[PDB]
Formats: sequence, C-alpha cells, structure tokens
Amino acid sequence: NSMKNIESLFDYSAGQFEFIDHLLTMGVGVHFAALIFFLVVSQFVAPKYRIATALSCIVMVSAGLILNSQAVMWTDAYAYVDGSYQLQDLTFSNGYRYVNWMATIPCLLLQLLIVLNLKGKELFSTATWLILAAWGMIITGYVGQLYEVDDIAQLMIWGAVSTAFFVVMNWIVGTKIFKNRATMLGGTDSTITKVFWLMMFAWTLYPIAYLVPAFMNNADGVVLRQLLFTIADISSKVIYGLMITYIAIQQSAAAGYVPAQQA
Ligand SMILES: CCCCCCCC/C=C\CCCCCCCC(=O)OC[C@H](O)CO
Ligand SMILES: CCCCCCCC/C=C\CCCCCCCC(=O)OC[C@H](O)CO
Ligand SMILES: *C\C=C(C)/C=C/C=C(C)/C=C/C1=C(C)CCCC1(C)C
Ligand SMILES: CCCCCCCC/C=C\CCCCCCCC(=O)O
Ligand SMILES: CCCCCCCC/C=C\CCCCCCCC(=O)O
Ligand SMILES: CCCCCCCC/C=C\CCCCCCCC(=O)O
Repeated sequence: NSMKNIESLFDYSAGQFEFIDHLLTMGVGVHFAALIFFLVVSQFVAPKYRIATALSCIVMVSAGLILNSQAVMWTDAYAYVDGSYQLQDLTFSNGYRYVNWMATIPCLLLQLLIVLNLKGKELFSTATWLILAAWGMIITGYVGQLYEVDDIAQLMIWGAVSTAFFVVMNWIVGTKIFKNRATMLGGTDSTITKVFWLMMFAWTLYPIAYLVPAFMNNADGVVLRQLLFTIADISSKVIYGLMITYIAIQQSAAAGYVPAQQA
C-alpha cells in the first residue's frame, strides 16, 4: 500500500526528511496538549453539551495516535545513506490518515449537531446521512489515492466522486446551521456561522493535498502535502474543537449551569 504513494518514489535530503519528521511529532504534541485542555474544561460544561467536549478528547487521541504512528513509520522506512535518506522498508503510507478520518469525522460532525441543540429523531436522522455522506467521501478518496502513482486518471475520477459527497455533506451541514442558529444561546448564533466557515476552509485543504501528486510530483510536493495536512488537522480538529468548546460553555452559562457561569 506504500509503494502506491509518491513518498516511495524519491530520496529526501536531511532537511526535507527532518522537517517532515518534526511536523508529525509536533502534531502529536499539539493534539495531546489540547486533549488535556478539553479534559479539564469538561467540568465547566452542562450535561446537555458535555458530550461535545468528550468527542474532542476522542478526536485528539485518535489524531495523535496516527500522527505518532506516522512519525515512527517515517523513521523506520528510511535510512541516511550517502548524503540522502533512502527508502528501506515498506511501512509508510498515507492510507492511515484516511482511516483516521473515518473515525474523527463522525465525531467532529456529532459535536456540531449537539451544540446546534438538535435532539431525538432529528439528531439520529441528520447524523446518519452526514456520516454516510462522509464515509462515501472518505472511501472513494482512499481508492483514488491508491492510484496517485500509477493512474492519475483514476485519482481524478475517484476524486470527482468523492467531491460529490463532500458537496452534499456541506449542504446538509450548512442548511442545519442556518435553520437552527436562532435556537442558540448566549450569542452563539453568531459564533456558529463562523464555525461553518472555519469548516469550509480547513476541510478544503485536504482535497488540495490530495492533488499534490498531480501538480507537484517531486520530493518538495511530499513536504508540501504534509504541511497542508498539518495546517488542515490543526484547524479542523484543534481550533474547531476549541470553538465548539466555547459555544458549549457559553450556552451552558446562558442555561443556568453555575460552573460555566463562574468561568
Ligand atoms: C451509478 C453508480 C452508483 C452511484 C451512486 C452514488 C450517487 C449518489 C450520490 C449522492 C446522492 C446523495 C443524496 C442522498 C442524500 C439525501 C438525503 C439527505 O441528505 O437528507 C438530509 C436531511 O437534511 C436530514 O434530515
Ligand atoms: C467534481 C465535480 C463536482 C463539482 C461541482 C460542485 C458544485 C459546487 C456548488 C455548490 C457548493 C455547495 C457548498 C455548500 C454550502 C452550503 C450552503 C447552504 O447550505 O445553503 C444555505 C441554506 O440552504 C439556507 O437554509
Ligand atoms: C481531520 C478532519 C477532517 C474533516 C478531514 C476531512 C477530509 C476531507 C474533507 C477530504 C476530502 C476529499 C475530497 C473532497 C475529494 C478528494 C479526496 C479527499 C477525501 C481528500
Ligand atoms: C450508518 C452509520 C451509523 C451512524 C449513526 C449515527 C448515530 C448517532 C446517534 C445519536 C447521537 C447521540 C449523541 C450522544 C448523546 C448526546 C445527546 C445529548 O445528551 O444531548
Ligand atoms: C466500516 C463501514 C464502512 C461503511 C460502509 C457503508 C457506507 C459506504 C458508503 C459508500 C460506499 C462507496 C463505494 C466504495 C466501494 C467501491 C470501491 C472499490 O472498488 O472497492
Ligand atoms: C479532488 C478534486 C476533485 C475534482 C477533480 C477534477 C477532475 C478533473 C477533470 C479532468 C480533466 C481531464 C483529465 C486529463 C487526463 C489526465 C489523466 C491522464 O493523464 O491519463
């Protein structure tokens, strides 16, 4: 599965290779550092919204484990031989990120629907359609990147299908946001709209990294992809979770929950 990604096609200078290593290991620290934050502030969240901060904790560990896994796979697969790091074993692939997205994405959507104050039949119903839409997006995206070396044509086609799901997923999310923001407390009706636009931006970096094989097929394209993934992870998971947390607390305060009001 690794011989199918462009990471296996190139040698890397010590600078390119250590930069990629430091990106992944930094992501681990950021994610686990934020996990502690979400764990601490959970006590300041009303039971109605407390599940939202817990799903962030799940996202943080899910991300940190796979970034940690990627970092160790990166240093196992390459060895500095004759002035460059060269592939040794076949143990590094990006497919492990797509497995991470399969898990974290439902949690990210869930935490959104919860602070939107959906409940009951609508929560279950809206969650089912979004998760299925997201899984169709992720799965077709995973199949396309298997061809990122061999058949760029198939990458583009599977990329097109994946984007169809992505567009439908966003129209559902946005529609639920704009039709349910008048229900949000403490002024969080204004914050949620900005969260939606934070999503649009952060999530759109992924398909751009997905296309790096097609417009920058060299060792600097590999660095660029990881840099885009790192920016995207931090905004779609950390910053997004922080703002979800703030909305969960603000509404808890406006709802009379004392620990939130005292914070
Ligand atoms: C031909 C080969 C087979 C191709 C097969 C894939 C093509 C269908 C792709 C997208 C349709 C998505 C439409 C399904 C979503 C409609 C339901 C929905 O979105 O409901 C949300 C609602 O707002 C919550 O209550
Ligand atoms: C790969 C080939 C396929 C490419 C074709 C892509 C077409 C892009 C069109 C729309 C994007 C929709 C973005 C979703 C933004 C949601 C806006 C929204 O939800 O509308 C407001 C709401 O309905 C009020 O209640
Ligand atoms: C870590 C959190 C999130 C939300 C990751 C999201 C990933 C996407 C929105 C990926 C999208 C793709 C598209 C739209 C088409 C090319 C294939 C991708 C799966 C990379
Ligand atoms: C088709 C794949 C299955 C996906 C189905 C998604 C299931 C989601 C179900 C409801 C989410 C409920 C969230 C947990 C309870 C918190 C709600 C609350 O107490 O306010
Ligand atoms: C772990 C549960 C996986 C979810 C399965 C149910 C939802 C699937 C959603 C869309 C399926 C898209 C079809 C992808 C299969 C074709 C790719 C291939 O050739 O193998
Ligand atoms: C993730 C992006 C989703 C959108 C993908 C856009 C689809 C691009 C459209 C096709 C342009 C024509 C493709 C040219 C042929 C290239 C394949 C080949 O080299 O054999």
